[PDB]
Amino acid sequence: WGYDDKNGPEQWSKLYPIANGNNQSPVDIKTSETKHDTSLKPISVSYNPATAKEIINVGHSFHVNFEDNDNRSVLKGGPFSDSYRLFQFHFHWGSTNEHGSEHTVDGVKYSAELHVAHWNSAKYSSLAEAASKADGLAVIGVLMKVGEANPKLQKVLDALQAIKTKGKRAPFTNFDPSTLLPSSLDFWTYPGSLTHPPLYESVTWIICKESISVSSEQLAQFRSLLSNVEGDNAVPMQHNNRPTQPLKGRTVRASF
Amino acid sequence: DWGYDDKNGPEQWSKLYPIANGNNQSPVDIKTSETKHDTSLKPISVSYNPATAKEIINVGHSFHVNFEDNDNRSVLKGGPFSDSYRLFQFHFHWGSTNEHGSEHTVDGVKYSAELHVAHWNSAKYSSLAEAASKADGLAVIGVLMKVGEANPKLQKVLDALQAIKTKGKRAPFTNFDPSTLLPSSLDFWTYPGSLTHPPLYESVTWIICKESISVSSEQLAQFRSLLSNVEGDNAVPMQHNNRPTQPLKGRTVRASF
Ligand SMILES: [O][B]1([O])O[C][C]C2=[C][C]=[C][C]=C21
Ligand SMILES: [O][B]1([O])O[C][C]C2=[C][C]=[C][C]=C21
Ligand code: NA
Ligand SMILES: [Zn+2]
Ligand SMILES: [Zn+2]
Repeated sequence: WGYDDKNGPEQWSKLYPIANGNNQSPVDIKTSETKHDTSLKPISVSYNPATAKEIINVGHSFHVNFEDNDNRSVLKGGPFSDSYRLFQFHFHWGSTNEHGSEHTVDGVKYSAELHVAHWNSAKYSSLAEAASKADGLAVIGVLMKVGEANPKLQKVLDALQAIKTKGKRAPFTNFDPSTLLPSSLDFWTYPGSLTHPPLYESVTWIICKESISVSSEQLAQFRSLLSNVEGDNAVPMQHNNRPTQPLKGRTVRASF
Repeated sequence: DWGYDDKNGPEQWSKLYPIANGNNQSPVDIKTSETKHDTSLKPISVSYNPATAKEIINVGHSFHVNFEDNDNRSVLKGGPFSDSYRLFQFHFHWGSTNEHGSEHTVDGVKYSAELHVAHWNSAKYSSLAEAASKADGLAVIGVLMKVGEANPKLQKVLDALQAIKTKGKRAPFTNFDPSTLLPSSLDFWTYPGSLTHPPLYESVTWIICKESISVSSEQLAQFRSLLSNVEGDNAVPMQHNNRPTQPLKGRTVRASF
């Protein structure tokens, strides 16, 4: 699977029939159809920068992984009773500034999207166990709007020259990704899925109402990553965003 | 104005620069069966002062490394020249794939990239501006670059590119001797030709090295990740900047070897 014409989102259903499921992500958030929910607590993130481990080129994207052996780095509050343990963050982007986000708001496409992903360590003992469970994953999505350079992205962008080609990985330490989140954590939540294979319907989404910035040139740094292995013909990672999927009667709730 | 796109690319240059259809246009294919050995060709000697290195700049279609050219600290002599020529710049050309990015070809074989090391005649002229339109004004060493092992001599140049990502950005670039980029052997071909992009002046004595240098697939990708756009506009990678070979129109390619 990938994002090419032949292996791309429109074709994922042949290998992963859940792609046509009732809880697929991302979605278009229509603000006229959201339900304000008075029981939603504020989101609480508490991340320890010592849990930052490694950055990896996974061919379609890059991942920044965290040590997830204990509760040093946790998400709480919002719609959750359980504590969720941070394991990774990554981005999605598009071939031009016009699109690149996965979630849209009232049909508006942003230039990129940050996913901060967590697993339910109250109910499950590993990511592997949690990743297929309806209540297994909690993911913060942050819409990235093209504009001013975002200096919080700096350590991340500076690391990419060490993982230019598929499979390269390097230590990535002493970093607290709550520094990438917007000032307001007002949010939408809905029950959904991973946005690429295996597309498990295991994600409670937390979509920030406030965007964060990214420059045209910062997005070019993402797009200059290579999907090919070292020594092969360079194939830039031009995009990795999935189109929005049908709500199929799910309700998007607002904290605000 | 002019570029390497279908709209404004080399096949369209003759509209704005009629000399593009001239008798001394570059690059050319070197057919080794038709080269003539000329006993009058001395060895090339380059003596470059690494304190003449000045600035690296994104020029929209390419990037240039510029040298102070106020005196003759950094000079090319020998080969077909009586005069010393003063170093002013080096730059590269590359292609959209590893299969064809050089400008000059040898027996029809296209290399992955090409280095140009450019010099102006400071014996006869007082400035680059004066020298540039003159038949005897410029001397340019071309080196063919063959995709394979990473070339560590390219390191300081490729490390500098993050400071000049968009059109018009520039940064200091100091203490560099570009003779470190040349092959070990300086056996060469020479022919009278032109600048390979506008304004296409027929002012260049070409020195094409017989020996190639290395470059990796990832090093070429670093060139292609430079942006042709100005800061703040949608990123447009510099995918290629190599002109096709032009007719010899009776010129002779002479061999030093
Ligand atoms: O974009 B993704 O497929 O859905 C969001 C959650 C997640 C977590 C880790 C890797 C990938 C994904
Ligand atoms: O590729 B070019 O147009 O012909 C080579 C010589 C030269 C020198 C400086 C800038 C450009 C060029
Ligand atoms: Na000789
Ligand atoms: Zn994601
Ligand atoms: Zn050139």
